[PDB]
Amino acid sequence: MIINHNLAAINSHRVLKFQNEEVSKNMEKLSSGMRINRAGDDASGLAVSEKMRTQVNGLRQAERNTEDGMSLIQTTEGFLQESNDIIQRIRTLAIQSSNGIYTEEDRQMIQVEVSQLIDEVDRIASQAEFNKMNLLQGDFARGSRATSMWFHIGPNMHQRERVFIATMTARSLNLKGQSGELLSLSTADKSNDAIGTLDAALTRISKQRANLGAYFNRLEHAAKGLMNAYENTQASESRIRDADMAEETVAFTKNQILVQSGTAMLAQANVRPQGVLSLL
Repeated sequence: MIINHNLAAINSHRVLKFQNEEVSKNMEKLSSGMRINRAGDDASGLAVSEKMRTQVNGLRQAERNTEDGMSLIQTTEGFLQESNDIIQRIRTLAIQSSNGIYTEEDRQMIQVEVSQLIDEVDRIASQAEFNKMNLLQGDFARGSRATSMWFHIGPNMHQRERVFIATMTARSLNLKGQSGELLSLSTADKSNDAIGTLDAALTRISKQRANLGAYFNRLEHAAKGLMNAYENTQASESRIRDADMAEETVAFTKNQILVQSGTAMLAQANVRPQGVLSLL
């Protein structure tokens, strides 16, 4: 028997060392909870998982963007409500002032209230704000040269939609003249004409409210779609990258038992060449 080199020991040690490496890989997977932990486990799986992680984060942020856009739309519509109420009041005043039982003084007392209400309309237009951005002055109107409003409702580069808000500044509603003169109710003839102007102003306000409602409804549908997409994408990504802990435990137990058996065999092989010493 050759005692200068123990070949059974060499074989047992090689097998044991590579079994220990398999044990280490299993432990890494079980500790992290992820099937792919270093480059080499699954290269394309890792690439697709990182792309899906990008998509998941983007979908979540885009849903948050959609909610913020809905908040802006709701604020704008709420501000338009007061203008509508004021214009309805002014129309009732115009109906009343057209009657012939009033004198010029009574019509001027009506014009006092009309002037105050027109001023309040203008104040709403110049002061309505969302995150320090003016809304009703025409900054985001269709032909506006000032700025544009876009809501980025997707997780990718060009997935955005434009929102238009028209001018509601008591000049677009024809309640103020070119030179700044107010709509007047001081005569019965002028009160009669003011009824049609107020009707037109109400029509414009209603159209603006309809546009903002359409935007809000679209944004609601988009938010639901984004939530569903995020759930499905996360399911796909986890199906790719997450470790099944039960299967991993099965593998880990098998490899540990193999390690123990190999250690016992290496211990047995180390003591084997001692039997030659009986011949000496």
